[PDB]
This record gives sequence, structure tokens and C-alpha cells, in this order.
Amino acid sequence: DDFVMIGSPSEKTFKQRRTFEQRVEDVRLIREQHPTKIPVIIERYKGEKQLPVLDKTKFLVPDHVNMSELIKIIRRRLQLNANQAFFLLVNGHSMVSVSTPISEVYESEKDEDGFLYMVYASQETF
Repeated sequence: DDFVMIGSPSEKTFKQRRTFEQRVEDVRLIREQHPTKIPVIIERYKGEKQLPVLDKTKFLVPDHVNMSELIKIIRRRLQLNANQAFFLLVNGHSMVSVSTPISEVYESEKDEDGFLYMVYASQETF
């Protein structure tokens, strides 16, 4: 007689929402108009327990920007505590020791579909 835990429907991902073709078609299209901006997908880990949702999912990041400038920008967008724990993984990698600009990461690390995919969470292991 205290608190009941409503189960998420499912916490539905971007690919879950968009089709593989719509995606290659957003990617191509958007990088037609924005050839300096990297098309990126940023999501909250499915088990995430501390950090809120980001308000959007898709982002363009100017290709000169380095990864570590990206983290700062996410903590700001999320309005985070300076003392709150926040990691950002890409193909299983914490991006916090990372020097290169997004463009360098984007060609090497991008999905089949075109987007660069990254996940954030208050931990680095799962």
C-alpha cells in the first residue's frame, strides 16, 4: 500500500521509430544541405536511472568539433550538475579520451545508415 511501479511500454529507440530507408534518406538529404554538419543520433541508455531524457534526438555537429567539446555541450543541453556522472559511448567507447574531430570519428565510426550513433548514461559499463 505504498508505491506501484508502472512499467514503461518499451522505451523506443530511433531505429525502432524510423525505417532503414527513411534514415539513409534523412542522412543523405541532410548532408546534402549541411556538408559541414555531421548527422548524429544521441540517446539515453535503456537502463538509465539518473539522467533525464534529452529533449531532442537528432543533431548536427560541425565537423571541426572534437568529442570532448561534445560532452560539455550535452551536459549543458541536459542542464547537468558539474558533479553528476555523464558518459557518452560510441560503438562501445567512452568518448572522454578522444582528440579527433567528429568528421574523423564519423567516417570511421558511422552506422550503415549514415548517422553517427551515441548513447549517454551515468555509468560506462553494462
